[PDB]
Amino acid sequence: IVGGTASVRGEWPWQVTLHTTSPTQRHLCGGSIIGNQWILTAAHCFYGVESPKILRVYSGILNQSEIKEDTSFFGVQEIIIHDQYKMAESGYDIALLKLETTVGYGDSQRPICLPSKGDRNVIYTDCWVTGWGYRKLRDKIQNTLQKAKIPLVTNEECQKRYRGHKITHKMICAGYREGGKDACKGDSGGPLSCKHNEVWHLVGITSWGEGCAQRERPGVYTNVVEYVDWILEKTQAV
Ligand SMILES: NC[C@H]1CC[C@H](C(=O)N[C@@H](Cc2ccccc2)c2cc(-c3ccc4c(N)[nH]nc4c3)ccn2)CC1
Repeated sequence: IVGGTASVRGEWPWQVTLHTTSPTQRHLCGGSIIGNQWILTAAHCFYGVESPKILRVYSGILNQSEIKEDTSFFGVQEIIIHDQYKMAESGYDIALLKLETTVGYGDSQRPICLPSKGDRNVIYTDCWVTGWGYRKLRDKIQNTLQKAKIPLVTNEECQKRYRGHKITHKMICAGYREGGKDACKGDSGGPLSCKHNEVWHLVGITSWGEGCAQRERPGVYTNVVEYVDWILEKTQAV
């Protein structure tokens, strides 16, 4: 996160750190708990990934330093990538991780609500992008979970900022015209959370952008509302 502040423990209980084991253990991506055996993340996160055996999901973490060899985690049973996915810039940048065990809900880990069909028309005024990603173009993964309040941008406005790209209604953008506050390297897969009528909704998944926090280059996110049916198709299969 560029231009953010340390989060308080338990502020974003849906937020997870998705670690890889190959070649060495390190944070790979963010993700959001959406069900007791489900993590919603970005599909691009799995570019390297040949098997889910190398993944580890950590829930209820504020600081990366809390993760050691004895720290409990959730294994990944299955990686479900949207079948129309080619690349982050083209869309369909959505993936589900089916966990090997059930997440026990508590004050340190619980699910975030998906947006509603009727809520495609609602105006979100209180949106936050969270993660352990970089604070500048070239740094390292942060220890403490960072947060930043970002305004949502229209598709027409986002499309003007991304000449040569096609910004679909399946993407949502967030950013300040002047920049200064944005998601950065290591924040992808994580949530774009918006509070509406005292309840938090998963509005977007951190996907791509031209650099970090640059003037007139908003962060591009998977528009979760456009994928509710696909999430239910995958999570509610008979
Ligand atoms: N302003 C908009 C914003 C949107 C989000 C975007 C983003 O986060 N993209 C991801 C895409 C990706 C590529 C490969 C695997 C997963 C995700 C990314 C992550 C990292 C990365 C990850 C872990 C690291 C580690 N452990 N040390 N260094 C690490 C660096 C480097 C480069 N790109 C940046 C721009």
